Order: sequence, then structure tokens, then C-alpha cells
Amino acid sequence: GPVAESWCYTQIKVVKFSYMWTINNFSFCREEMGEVIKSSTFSSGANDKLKWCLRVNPKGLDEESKDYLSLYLLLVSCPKSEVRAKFKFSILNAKGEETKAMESQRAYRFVQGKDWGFKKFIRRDFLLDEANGLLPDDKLTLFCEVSVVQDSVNISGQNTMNMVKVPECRLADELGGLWENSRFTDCCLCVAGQEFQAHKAILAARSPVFSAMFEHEMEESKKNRVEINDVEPEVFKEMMCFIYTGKAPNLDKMADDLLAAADKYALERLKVMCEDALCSNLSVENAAEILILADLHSADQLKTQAVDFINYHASDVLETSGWKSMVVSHPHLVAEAYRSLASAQC
Amino acid sequence: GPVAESWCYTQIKVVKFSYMWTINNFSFCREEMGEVIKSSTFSSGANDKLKWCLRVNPKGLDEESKDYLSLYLLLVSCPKSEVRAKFKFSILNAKGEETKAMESQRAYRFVQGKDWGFKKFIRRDFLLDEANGLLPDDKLTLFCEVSVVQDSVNISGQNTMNMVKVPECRLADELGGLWENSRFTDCCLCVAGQEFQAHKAILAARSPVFSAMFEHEMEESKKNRVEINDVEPEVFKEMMCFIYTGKAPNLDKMADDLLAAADKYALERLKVMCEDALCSNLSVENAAEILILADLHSADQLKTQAVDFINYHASDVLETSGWKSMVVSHPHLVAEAYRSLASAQCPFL
Amino acid sequence: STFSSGANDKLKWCLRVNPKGLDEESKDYLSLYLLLVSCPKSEVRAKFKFSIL
Repeated sequence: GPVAESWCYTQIKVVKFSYMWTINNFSFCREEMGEVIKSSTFSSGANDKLKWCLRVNPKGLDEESKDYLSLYLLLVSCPKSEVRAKFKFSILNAKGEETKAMESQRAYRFVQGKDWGFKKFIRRDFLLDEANGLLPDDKLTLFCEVSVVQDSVNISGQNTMNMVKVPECRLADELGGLWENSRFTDCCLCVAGQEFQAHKAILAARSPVFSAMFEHEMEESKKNRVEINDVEPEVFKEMMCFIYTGKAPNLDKMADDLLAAADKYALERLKVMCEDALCSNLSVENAAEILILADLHSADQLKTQAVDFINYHASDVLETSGWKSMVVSHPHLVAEAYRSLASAQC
Repeated sequence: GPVAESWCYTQIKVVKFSYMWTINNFSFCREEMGEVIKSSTFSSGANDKLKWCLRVNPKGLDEESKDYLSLYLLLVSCPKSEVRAKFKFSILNAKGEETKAMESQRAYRFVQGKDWGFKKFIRRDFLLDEANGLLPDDKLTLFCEVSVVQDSVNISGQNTMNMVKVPECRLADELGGLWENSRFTDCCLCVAGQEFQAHKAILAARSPVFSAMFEHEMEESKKNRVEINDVEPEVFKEMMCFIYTGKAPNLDKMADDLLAAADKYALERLKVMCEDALCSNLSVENAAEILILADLHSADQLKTQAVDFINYHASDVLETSGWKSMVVSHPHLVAEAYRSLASAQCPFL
Repeated sequence: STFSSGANDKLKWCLRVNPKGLDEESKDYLSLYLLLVSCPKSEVRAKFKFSIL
């Protein structure tokens, strides 16, 4: 494999959907042949405009099948013209491994209203036998993998290729490296008795709350000293770093007070990144104060995710003294928890 | 144990009523064939508007079932049009165990006043024989269980979904938003008549040449009476747009002057952008002009591309009078070109 | 992608590969061709050698 004076890299983009679909009390299919059990529509993050659904016929779709289980995949919404894909089904057995896996070798085309699948997927007696355990506790578990192909793209790595090195846009690093130098700072800025020499122009540029506060009767007299006491300097310097550099790398260690400051300052990106930090840290012991901070900071998504956590761990989260304190102090949170866990779930 | 990007859960709602009938002195059946004995109507809490009852024929429904006691389930009251349900009748013996417990494979459809049941239920003699124990104390202890199925519902879960669906970025949008709002008017630079506003720190950071004379401890008079004449105000506005918005959509038709302003301003990035734009602009007729511009602007990459261009394109580029004009005006260019050709072509006479 | 070298650089070529057979007469084949898109002259004489890594 010698060195090539020109190379090209043809990239057919592929994205993968992964799907589980469980039917309870399957022996009560409750009807005869031809009937269909649609599944709820499902997708992935990108592009999320292509929505798929499952059609499963418990009895035979055709007179040739009859004693056969048949599944199809059906595409309900396509923003493009057509989408080419390969599907692979497999029944999960009692333990959970993939059995009876059947796939289509062809990348079938897909239009809205067009469905493809396996009519002769698995024999009805083979399913209804208990010895193979293909129907554990009358629960039918189907796992489908969907592979969607997109356009190929060529990056054209032929050499000599404008051989000067091109830096990216330098608004962020140039502004970030000016803070330690502390140049072009027209005014002073002290928080909690500690001096942080910065200036009001770029802060007014990069936070509309603060600029609207600046132009209204403070820059005339108290421009030089501004009273900030809602945060410690360790949170204030992190927020100033986020304002200038554009990122807050020290996130996990102080995600909570950074979220509180971001709720105070209506910084939605800071709020959602601290929420992303704290979502993985959901635990039984911390769920109550997590809910309290979410309610105080009006993070509806975090409130919903913590509600789901309480739904999944309701056996032990309730008896915690933290949740008891949340009960005694926050009746509304418990009322909303009851509403979500009652109306939505059951 | 595969991990699913999305999971679904469809549950068919099953409600089970339970019911026990005892008729004392059953051998005193009081009647012949054609007799119908009903029981009291019964239900559970959910949804409590579904009323069922039992109807037994002790002798038989018809002449085929004379030696078969017949038992029927009858749905008397239903709010909906159809109720699909599956029934299982059984008879409890003297100990109490289920005997002749026969089920329905189908979830039969029921309506107001429609009956479905087992006519061929149990032999009359097998019921009447005391040794079977199915008539303890002359009490016929029937026991039925009925399961009504409902429309299934889809829970429609989606693990990790779209997370929190974050809003637009603020890395360089806020620059543009502040410029659109046009607030904090720090200075008013009047150049070629039209007035432009900008700030100090961002201009100093992006343009070191602008920061150079402002680092000389004089700022206010130079801001009040700034002298800008080497670059026209349209290119100045385009530079402002490239700094704040971050894009230069019409750079192709203004590549030359933007490159000259970048040369004046020591903007290596902007000079590279204009050079890359001018790379896909070479034709057969103005390659001499492009090479002259690259040589004047000291654009090494563009000059190398043009030198390769002329060296391959030599069969037709030297035909135009621009090459002869370059020969007349710039003898040193012909000298270095001939030196490069002689150095490259070491072979041949 | 259309390719050349830095010299001479006006003869542009592109590989047209066919994952299936091009024709049914010789099916079960990866028919690969070299196609000249850009050329200034009337003809070009060239020898090509294909290979798979």
C-alpha cells in the first residue's frame, strides 16, 4: 500500500434504530385472522422526521400462512421522497437472547404507506410451544433493528489542496485569553469582597438581562461598583468564563449552584447543561432535593425525569427523610407527583 | 439483552368477575325440559355497569341434550355495543375442587340480551350420581369466571428521547443580536460620509493593526477623527459582518479588495479565505492578472497555484499579450521564471 | 471524485465502479472503468492498471 498522490473517501451515511415491543397477555389476541396490532411510532434523534411503526398479525395474514406469526414494518411519515433501509427482526426468548432472527438482505425502498416484512416469520405452533419458552408468562417480546442508508458523500482528499493551514473562527479563544491578562477593563467589579477586574461592554453584549439592568439608572452613578451577592466567587468566575470563552468545563463539581445562578440569570444553555450533568446523578437519596431544586428553578424536563425516577424507584424513595421533608415543606410537588403517577401511568 | 433506543408496551385490559351459584334441593328441579332458572345479576367495581347473570336448564335445551344439563351465561346490561369476554364454568364437589371445568377458547362477542354457554355441559347421570360427589347435600355448586377484554392502549415510551431540545447557540449569536439592537454606542467613526459604530476590545482582539495605534495611549481623538481611506466602506461593512455574524456570503466578487485589506490589517485568516476563494477563479485569459495580484499581495499559495497553472498552461497562456506585457514591465519575473525552468529541467540540451 | 496530479493537471479522470455486473453476459463481476472527464487535446494515450488492497 504505497503513498497516494490523491485519495478519496466515499461515505454512505447509515443510522441505526433499535426497538423493543412487548405485548402482554398474548393468548388473548381476542380476534381471528387478518387482525393487526399496531405499535406506537418510534424513531431516533436524527433526523427524527422519519417515523416508523410495527404491524403484527397474530394469526395468518393470508390463507397460505394461517398458523403463522407475521410481522411487518411500516413507515408512516417521510419528509423526503423515498428512504432505503434494511430491517432485522428477532423474538427475545425467556432469558433475553435473540432467537429466530430473520432479516431482509435487500435494502428495501420505503414510501409513506408502504410496508415490508415477514409473513412466514415464525410457525404458530413453534411460538405457542412452552418448551422453547418463546412466550414467557404470555409476554411476547420483539426486537427490531432498522438500518437506514443515506446519500454517499466524497470528501475529496486529493493532495496539494490549498496547503496552508486554516484556523477556525477565533472569537472564543481570543476573548478567553484576555481574562488572565485583564486588559481593556474600564471599570472594576467585585463580588463577595473579592476583586475580578472585568468590564461592562462585553457583559452587556453577552447577557441581555445584565445590559437592560445596566442602561437603567446604574451606569450613571454605581457603574464602578455593582452589588452581587447571590453567588460565591467560585460560581461567578465560572459564569464569567462561560460568558467569555463560551464553555464551562468545570461542570460536574459545582453543577448545582451553577444551575441556581443560571436560573437566576435566565441562561437557558447553562441551565440545560447543568441539567444534563445532574440527570445522570439521579439517586434515591438525592431525588428529593433534586425535585426541590428543579421546582424552584422551573426545570420542567428535569422535574419530569425526576418524576420518572420516583416512578421507577417508588419502593424506597418515599421513606427517605429527605422526601418526608419535601412532603412537609412542598405540598404542591407531592400533588404534581401524584398527578403524574396516577393519571399518566394508570 | 439488547438495549433499545425506543421501547413500547401495549397492554390489553382484562377484568375478571367471579360468581358462585348454589341451588339447594336441586333434585327438586320442579320442572321438565324447557325450564329456565336465572340467578341474580352480578358485577364488580369496574366499571360496575356490566351486568351478567346465569341461566340453567336442568334437563336440556333440546332433545339432543336431554341427558345433559345446560348452563348459559347471559349478559343483561352493557353500556357499549359489544363486550368480548371469555367464560369458564366449573362445579365444586364435596371437597370443593373444580370438576368439569371447561373453558371457552374464544372471547365471544356479547350484546344486550345475548347468551353464550355450554349446552353439552355435564351428563345428567354423572351429576345425579352421589358417588361422584358433585351433588353435595343436594346443593348444585356452580362457579363461573368471566373475563372481559378491552381496547389496548399504547404507553409509547422513548428512552433518552430528544433529551431537552436545547435552543440556539450563543457563541457568536449575541454579538449579532447586540449589533442589531445597536446599543452601547462607544464611538462614531465617520468614514467616506457614512457613519459606523463599533467597540474597542473586540476590534483590538480581531485586528492587531487596529490595536497598534490605540496601544499608543491615544484613543479618543483617533476615534473622533479616525482616518480610513485605504479600504472602501462597503468592504469595511463586509469586514464588520465577517467579524460579528461570522460569514462572508459575497466574498467571491470582492475577493481582491478584501485580500488587500487583510494584507494591510495582518489578517492571515482573512487572507487565506480570500486566497482560497481566488483559487477557484483562474481562467485562461486573466491568469497573468491573477499572478500579478498574487505577486503584489505576497500570496505564496496563490502564486504557487498560478505558477503551476502557467507551467502547465504554457501552450496557450503565452499566446496572449499579457505575457509579453509582463515580459516588458517585469524583467525580473522572466529572469526568475527562466532560472526556475533551467533548474527544474536539468536534462536535455 | 475527479482526480489528477499536481503536474500536469488538466487531464481529469474518475473511476466508475459497478458493484454488480455491468452486463448480463458477464454477470457476477465488479466491473471497474476509468473515464476521462476533462481533456484539452483530441486524444490521450494511457495505460491503466487496477488493483485491490
